[PDB]
Amino acid sequence: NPFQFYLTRVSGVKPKYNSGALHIKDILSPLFGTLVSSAQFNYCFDVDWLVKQYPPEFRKKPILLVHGDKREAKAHLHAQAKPYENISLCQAKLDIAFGTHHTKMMLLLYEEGLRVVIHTSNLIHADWHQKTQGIWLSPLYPRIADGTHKSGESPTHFKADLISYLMAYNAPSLKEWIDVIHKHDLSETNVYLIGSTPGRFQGSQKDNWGHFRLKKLLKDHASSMPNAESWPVVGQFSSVGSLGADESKWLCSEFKESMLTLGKESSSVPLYLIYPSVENVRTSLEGYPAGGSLPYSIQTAEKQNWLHSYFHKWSAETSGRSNAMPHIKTYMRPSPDFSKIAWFLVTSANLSKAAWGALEKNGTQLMIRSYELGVLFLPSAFGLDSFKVKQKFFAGPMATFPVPYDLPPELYGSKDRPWIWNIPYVKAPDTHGNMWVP
Ligand SMILES: O=C(O)c1cnc2c(S(=O)(=O)O)cccc2c1O
Repeated sequence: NPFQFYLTRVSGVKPKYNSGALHIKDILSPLFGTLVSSAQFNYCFDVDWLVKQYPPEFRKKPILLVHGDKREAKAHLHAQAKPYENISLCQAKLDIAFGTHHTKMMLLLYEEGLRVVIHTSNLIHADWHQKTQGIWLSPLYPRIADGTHKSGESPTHFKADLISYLMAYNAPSLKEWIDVIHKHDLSETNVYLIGSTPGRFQGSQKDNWGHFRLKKLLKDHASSMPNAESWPVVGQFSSVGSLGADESKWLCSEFKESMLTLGKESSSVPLYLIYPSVENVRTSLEGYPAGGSLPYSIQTAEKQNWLHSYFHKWSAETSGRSNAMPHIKTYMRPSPDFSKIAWFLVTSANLSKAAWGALEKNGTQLMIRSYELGVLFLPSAFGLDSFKVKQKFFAGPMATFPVPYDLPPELYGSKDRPWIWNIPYVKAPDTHGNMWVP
């Protein structure tokens, strides 16, 4: 494979379904590089657990934790990290209300070079235990020789785009990492960076972030095909924000319109949304506690029942993960028979205006509340017109993309309901014999 897209290891599936998978100990292993220093961007941290995932010989190397916690949450994180003298913290500024820092990324500085990891898991045991999570592993980026003047840029502009993403924090600890990235050659990168940073973007900055960034990339670097209107859009996520009183308010107006974009020319395109049903959660490896990480509240859900008619069950026979609840988020553009895809995105961004941006000020301003990060796989970046969909995720031309769940997605049945995490489920017990009583 040239794609370097991986799933996390799942405890309890047969070895065939973990052979190509990565645990965090694998990512941090000396086999990937001799660690000098690392930055861990995330949302939730268990610092004691996290340090144990580094190899013992690397556990005292400097670690920067990049988080968005404030007030007592911030105090708790500092208290977690105080026992470890090698850990520094960077509080990402969140100057827009209800914003959060969801970006999940490792910067791994080695003796031998630099690696970037963009993924979907929190740095806590349960996010790596029995969930479906996604990982993109960059190549080993070599250092540019001192005195040599080259860009180290890729055809996808990844180096400049990653620096741009880090510059938005205005953070001194991240300027140090910007200087590290400047000194490395990222030219082999074949993915496009799609980030969200908090702010209100107009004019020349509108296209930098969120769903407008996606739109711009798809306009510039994808081709429209005949009967493009028949190629569905698939969104797959683990949380849902408040999208409005009907589909025209945001989902099908600006969000779907960005995702439909192909090529530079000026809708009945089917939209499949994949989100675990109650039954998916009940019968999962974790049982009802998997719903602890699917934080769709009844208060939000009751305001937008129109949305649930778009919902499809989680199903992942292709990767043996139908019972490993998703915390990965993915978006893609399959062909009408789901045999090909025009692009694939793995990201931290859930289906929310906070994550993707919402137009304001008469359509002239894109307001984003949160930090998010993902990578976009475009066929043009691999010298292809489309990706073939890999039939078995862990099977054996290497130019077929490993989609981690089943296509076509399966609509909710009439008795199915979306997992809603703050109501009780006491009709049927889960795989551990328990009910769900919040
Ligand atoms: O991956 C993330 O960044 C993320 C963020 N938030 C979560 C919440 S909640 O803080 O929104 O209540 C509840 C359960 C899981 C969450 C999660 O996985």
